[PDB]
Amino acid sequence: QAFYQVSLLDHGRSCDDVHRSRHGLSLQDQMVRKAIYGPNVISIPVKSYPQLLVDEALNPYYGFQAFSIALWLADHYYWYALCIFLISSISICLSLYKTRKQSQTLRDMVKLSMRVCVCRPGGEEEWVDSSELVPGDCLVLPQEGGLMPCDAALVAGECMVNESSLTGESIPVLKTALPEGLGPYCAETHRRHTLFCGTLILQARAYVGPHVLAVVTRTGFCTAKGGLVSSILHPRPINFKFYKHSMKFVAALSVLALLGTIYSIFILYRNRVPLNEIVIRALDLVTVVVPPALPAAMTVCTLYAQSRLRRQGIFCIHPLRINLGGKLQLVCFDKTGTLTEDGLDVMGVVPLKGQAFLPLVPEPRRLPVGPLLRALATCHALSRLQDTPVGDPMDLKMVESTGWVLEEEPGTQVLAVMRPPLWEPPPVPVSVLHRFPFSSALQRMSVVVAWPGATQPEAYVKGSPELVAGLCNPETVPTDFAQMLQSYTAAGYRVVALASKPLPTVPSLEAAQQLTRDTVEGDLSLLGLLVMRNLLKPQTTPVIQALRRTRIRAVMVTGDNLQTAVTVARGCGMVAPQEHLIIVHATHPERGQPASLEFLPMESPSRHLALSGPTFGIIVKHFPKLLPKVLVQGTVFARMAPEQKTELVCELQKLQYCVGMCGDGANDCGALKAADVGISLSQAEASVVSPFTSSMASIECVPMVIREGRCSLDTSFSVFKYMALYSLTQFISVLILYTINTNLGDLQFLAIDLVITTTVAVLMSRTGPALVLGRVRPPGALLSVPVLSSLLLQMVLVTGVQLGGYFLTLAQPWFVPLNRTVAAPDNLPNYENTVVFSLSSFQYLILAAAVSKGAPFRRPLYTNVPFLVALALLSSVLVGLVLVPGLLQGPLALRNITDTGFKLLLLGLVTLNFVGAFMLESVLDQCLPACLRRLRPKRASKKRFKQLERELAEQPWPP
Ligand SMILES: Nc1ncnc2c1ncn2[C@@H]1O[C@H](COP(=O)(O)OP(=O)(O)O)[C@@H](O)[C@H]1O
Ligand SMILES: *[C@@H]1O[C@H](CO)[C@@H](O)[C@H](O)[C@H]1NC(C)=O
Ligand code: ALF
Ligand SMILES: [Mg+2]
Repeated sequence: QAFYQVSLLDHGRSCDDVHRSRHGLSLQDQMVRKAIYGPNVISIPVKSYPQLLVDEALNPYYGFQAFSIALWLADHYYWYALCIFLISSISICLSLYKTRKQSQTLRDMVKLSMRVCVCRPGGEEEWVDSSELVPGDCLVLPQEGGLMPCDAALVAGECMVNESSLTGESIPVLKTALPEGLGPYCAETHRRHTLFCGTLILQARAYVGPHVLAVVTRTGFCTAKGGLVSSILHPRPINFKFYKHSMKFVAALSVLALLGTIYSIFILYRNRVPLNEIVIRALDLVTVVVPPALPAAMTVCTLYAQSRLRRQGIFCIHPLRINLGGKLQLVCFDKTGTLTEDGLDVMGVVPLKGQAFLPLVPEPRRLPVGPLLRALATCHALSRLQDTPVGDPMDLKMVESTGWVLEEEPGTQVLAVMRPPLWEPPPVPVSVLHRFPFSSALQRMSVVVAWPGATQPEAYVKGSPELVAGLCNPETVPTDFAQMLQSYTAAGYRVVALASKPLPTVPSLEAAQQLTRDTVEGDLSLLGLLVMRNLLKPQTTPVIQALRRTRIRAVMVTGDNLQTAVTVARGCGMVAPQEHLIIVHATHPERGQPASLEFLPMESPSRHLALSGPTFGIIVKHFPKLLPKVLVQGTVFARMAPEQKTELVCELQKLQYCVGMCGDGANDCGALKAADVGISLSQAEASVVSPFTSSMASIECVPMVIREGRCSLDTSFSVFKYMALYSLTQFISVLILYTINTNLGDLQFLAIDLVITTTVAVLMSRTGPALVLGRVRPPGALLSVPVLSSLLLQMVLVTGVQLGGYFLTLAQPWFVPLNRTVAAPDNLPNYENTVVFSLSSFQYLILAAAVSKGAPFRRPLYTNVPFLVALALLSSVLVGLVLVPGLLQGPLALRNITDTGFKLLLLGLVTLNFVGAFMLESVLDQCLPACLRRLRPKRASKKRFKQLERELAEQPWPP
């Protein structure tokens, strides 16, 4: 009767229900469920070519150009129509290629199919089906190096999986068996028992089970790998798109087009040409005003920039966003693997005798056998790859520091057995009973471990110092724990605290392993603090100094302790030594206490604010009026959960800041997607994780993403402004002829539009970006006073030389007057056509050189090379033709002029116009300040960030 969403069908499923779904029906249920859900295939439509063309041809311009071709054919200027078709043909081919390439990349990612082993309710079938996989299907996963087709909760056993594409996470991720329960929660809601579509399985092992077996949850390409590709198809728009502002500027040109048309009507009525004939002249005037090569030129800008970035390594999707790059005002960054260096030496461990802390051991090897050694060795979730161990750089560096070595493949629920170094001045090899994974939000990991001693099993928890110390029973927790940790965090050593609890369970029993994560991480005794050292990436310190110099503010958003983040921030130059940092702190509103905000300064040898994640939580919920003041003044947001990073992005965006994100981790995945320009620095090739994936592991990417964006925005504005200048230059030329004896050209028009303008337009879009990122932001409105001024003033100079030419031509003593008695197509030679075309031809080229204006955002024009050769070549051909048309006289329909003097006068006028155009654009750059000061002495931006800044300047936060 009424359709129900697949999510709505399977939203309330119990923990038990996922186990109920396991060993699902072989065929009848499969078929009906598969029919209801639909086939498990990516929904990218496949088009041979002509299938695309019909859809592609529906664009409104294409209709107008088709009408124009017919109109020009009716006028019998076949040649101009021959060009007008050909330029549209180039436009459609390039648009087709652009569209085809954009789909092809996405389609190539999702073009994967492989034979799958599927479990029957009383069966275990092998390689039976893949694309037809049942929505609730249970399958046995491959042993090693196996891509997972569907998002499936793991019912039994443990899996090691590479999720690099899905989460931006290169490091191997542990997967564990789901626990059946009366409560219903989704596998995604667990966010760990689920195995995600399109993720490689490094290894798969069942300690107790015969093999690893998983039950499919959300599937059919509409979730995970496809859910994100599906996002890339029909993508989210950008608000207040600059094309609207250009469309307003087109209306200013529309007034000129109407004014021209009425001028023509009066001239034609005065001329007394047939009314039927005058309509064709009016129609030609309107069609000429439309530029044929603009629609192609807009595509070629983007395609060249994608080309420029692909070579730099910054692999891009949604190429429209490259311009958005140009406008970004703040760039958010992450601490570890981006601002700092991935991989960290263990700078020893600190042990505690009783309540008191003992002095730090430089090398973890030289320590007594007991809890801390075992915890340091066993806490990690490292697995053994072919002749090697694979894990998180921190956990890997820790175990190598201990000197204990992981045992290989060769009880029941016993895994990752840890072999001792077997050097003595007890070896007691130790085996893990239960593994708990590490979640960024959760901020800790835990293990249950047993030994041949066969005592009560001991649970070891390695986590963030504050949370672990808080979780520990306050018996062992030292009085000065905070102050002692403050030494290590202030130094800039990433610190993880280890806590041990003796657990009263039966050792080496599978059943005994089953336990509540909270119950294992409940009552705890603080054991020691690890002192990991992460060092700043060499290039980070430079890029941040440039981004601060441009006045694009850099905010730091991190899950690590506030003092370490402050040390990294003070190091990079987020906060310079001259600048002052305030630590906003908040007390929770609860019992008899209301919410309290306390601001305490920090002093080290622009009023920068550093806020812990929890303080920001209280500020957003219980101080909404203050949030604008802190988010426009906050530089080092720290101890932030993955969800909190998205909130900073969203609140900074609602304040009208254009955000950017350059994180390299699973924690940032949310923030990267939400942010305007999102960059994932550790990924290889194109990925769905971020809009602007990089393959360089540095912040050196971020300047390049801005620098190219500003170039693309200036190229878009230059190509638009040159296309307007050409059309008005054509309008003036065709009109000067329309008044004067009702004449035009055919082969001449093909030559100008097809060779002079289309070649220059495509070739002017490959100049490339400026060397250094600049203070001045690229101009963002096409309908601006400088742009409008520049175009209008230049067209006056175009007309001046053009009219001057005609006056000089008529004034020439040898000059023979025209006919003004026969139709424009019939009068194949006209003495005026020769002069007007010959003067105008060169000026069409000159406009591009003046328009280029390559300095703040783009490199000098000469550096282009293919443009510069074409400009010179076409100029040389035109110089050659104007001096001696020879053979080309006949095709050009040129009236041969023997006199050298008038040709030199004509060359002089073009040179004068050229000098004029260059002088006018240089004058325009110099004149802007005087104009701006007089037009507006002072102004206030509607955007909230610029006002809140100005308010804070007038009255600061309480000092
Ligand atoms: N493998 C781990 N097991 C337990 N705790 C960890 C582990 N790695 C990091 N931590 C701690 O938990 C915090 C949360 O990490 P995360 O949010 O991913 O940020 P980051 O890794 O940048 O510090 C870390 O800052 C650190 O204190
Ligand atoms: C110009 O063209 C006309 C055709 O109308 C023809 O008589 C002769 O070639 C020239 N003379 C005049 C009448 O303008
Ligand atoms: F490594 Al982070 F936020 F600093 F993920
Ligand atoms: Mg990270």
